[PDB]
Amino acid sequence: QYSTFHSENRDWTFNHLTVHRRTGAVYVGAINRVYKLTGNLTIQVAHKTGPEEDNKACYPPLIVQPCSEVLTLTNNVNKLLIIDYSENRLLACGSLYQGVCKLLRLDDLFILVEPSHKKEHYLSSVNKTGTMYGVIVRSEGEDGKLFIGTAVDGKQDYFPTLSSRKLPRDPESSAMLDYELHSDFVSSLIKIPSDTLALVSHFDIFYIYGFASGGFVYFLTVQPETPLFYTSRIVRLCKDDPKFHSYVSLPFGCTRAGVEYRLLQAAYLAKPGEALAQAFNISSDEDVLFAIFSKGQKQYHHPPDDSALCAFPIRAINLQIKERLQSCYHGEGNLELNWLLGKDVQCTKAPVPIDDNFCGLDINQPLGGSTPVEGLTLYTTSRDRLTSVASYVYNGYSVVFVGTKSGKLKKIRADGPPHGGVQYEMVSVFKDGSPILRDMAFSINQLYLYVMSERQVTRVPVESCEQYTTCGECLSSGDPHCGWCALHNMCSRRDKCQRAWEANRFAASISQCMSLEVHPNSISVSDHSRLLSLVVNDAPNLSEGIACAFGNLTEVEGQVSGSQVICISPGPKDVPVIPQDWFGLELQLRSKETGKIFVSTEFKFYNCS
Ligand SMILES: *[C@@H]1O[C@H](CO)[C@@H](O)[C@H](O)[C@H]1NC(C)=O
Ligand SMILES: *[C@@H]1O[C@H](CO)[C@@H](O)[C@H](O)[C@H]1NC(C)=O
Ligand SMILES: *[C@@H]1O[C@H](CO)[C@@H](O)[C@H](O)[C@H]1NC(C)=O
Ligand SMILES: *[C@@H]1O[C@H](CO)[C@@H](O)[C@H](O)[C@H]1NC(C)=O
Repeated sequence: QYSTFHSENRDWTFNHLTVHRRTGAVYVGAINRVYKLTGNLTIQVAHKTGPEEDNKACYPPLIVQPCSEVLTLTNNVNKLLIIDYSENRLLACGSLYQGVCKLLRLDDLFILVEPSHKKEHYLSSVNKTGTMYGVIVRSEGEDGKLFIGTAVDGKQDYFPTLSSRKLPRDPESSAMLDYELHSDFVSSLIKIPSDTLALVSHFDIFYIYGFASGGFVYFLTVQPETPLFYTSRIVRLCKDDPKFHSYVSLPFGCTRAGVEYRLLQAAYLAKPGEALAQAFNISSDEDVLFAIFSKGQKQYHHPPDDSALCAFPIRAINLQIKERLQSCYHGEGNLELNWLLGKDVQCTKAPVPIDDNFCGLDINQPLGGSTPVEGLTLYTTSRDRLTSVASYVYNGYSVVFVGTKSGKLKKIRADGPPHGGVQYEMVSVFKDGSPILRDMAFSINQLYLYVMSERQVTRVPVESCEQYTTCGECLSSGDPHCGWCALHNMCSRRDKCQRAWEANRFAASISQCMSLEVHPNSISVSDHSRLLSLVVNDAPNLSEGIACAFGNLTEVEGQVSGSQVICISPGPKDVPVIPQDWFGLELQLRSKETGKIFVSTEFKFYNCS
């Protein structure tokens, strides 16, 4: 019974989702709509973005200059949704009018500005989802910039495939969304060459994901392989490089057991957790890129189910790039980036020191490479295709959530070789079997993960430990969230277990589970009302009081001293009725501190007659 929000319309489908880290406001980008919802997915405001009359042939767009073309009522696909944290704004870009963007207030989604007066304010007319990504970069003191990667719809001269645009703090800035750098010969953008479009029909580059880490930004792309096959790549730029000389692009993927997964589907940047940090030999607070790959390099449009979850430490990505740079600056081989260069170009040997933070020169760039960056494969399936990924760290454990094509959400505990991570739970989110989309986001305290299909957004609890009804089940579940709350007789998070910090109140390994011993273990029916001496192993304080329940029969107050409890057998009018020569029962202790029955052990009655 998860909180959920449905699309208002079978055709106004959901595209993107983001959650404000501080307010917990949920923003959903959808066709013709941007929604602001509460934590439990109740609408507080909905901004309408379409439909509107339009035509892709109107360039510049209708909103800028008159157009003679026949117009058609057109749906506005949300292509970009990013929170501009320092400025309390939401960036929302659609497919209408050659892809202008809006800046919206976070509180009421009211429009701040909609840049439309320059040609670079038109991001792209592509109206398919999952082909564009952006990353905002702004340090304290800096005005701000926005890196955008996008498919260009074969309009290579209208729209850069990747570029940097100004994103000033002042919404009214006369420079809003201009190119960071524009010169006759040098600008802060990459254009797809006509040559490449000529070589490959409907060639385009799809931007699956993007993130900032350290001094760089990273974009993850899929595109047709220039002489079908696709290549998934990591693209890196220095954060401060208006000339784009730092451009480096390397293929990536992963393998396991003769199977190659080289077709990128989804990705998410997070911390490693202790196991992965060890495996990668990095520090706990260093970044790791988690990714979903489909089998092979073919069939981009119709992937098989065979897919994998893979992890790439940012450190290894940077290292392999630095070494590529050093090899190239030593004069070895060529730049190897045919799609962008249009020919083989030799690496230039030059007396230039390359450090971790090398930001390029006008030689040896843009830089490519044929050797893939290999990730650590964590999990594979051949059954239900993996479609999404999010991850965080709980108590030093990496918990990776992976959505599927049939609306399942897998919960995977990560560790390195041998053969980790491990799926400890799978949950059905969408009963109609709809694919889970790429965008997932956590609530403010990582209590929930918000997950979306085309027609639904659902708030999914990160854990449901209480589904485990014994200490044994609880602590053998594999779920890093779950421990056994001793006195409340329940499986929960440490933080959900009152006085968990007190001795033996919270069990974190199957070993700490309480056991009960009775002395003696059995009595004769003719021996009613006898004093039994009980011992509770691994007990917390019981001095608050203990009652003794002999099954459904009686319940008496017990005598407490440390972890020992004295209780009196039931009287003659309560001694059970033997079938057999013996009648079994369950002697249970009740905590007066909590009111809950929390342990029991078998107790026997007999009749030697
Ligand atoms: C969700 O939040 C709203 C606040 O507007 C509240 O009225 C509603 O009861 C909540 N829904 C739940 C948790 O059932
Ligand atoms: C999206 O744009 C394409 C242009 O190639 C068009 O053919 C298609 O009908 C559009 N789909 C909509 C209206 O969402
Ligand atoms: C792991 O890192 C440490 C320093 O951080 C280094 O000494 C060691 O060589 C590395 N482990 C390997 C590669 O065996
Ligand atoms: C014991 O009592 C329980 C409910 O307290 C009842 O369901 C059960 O039938 C009883 N067992 C007997 C009478 O043996």
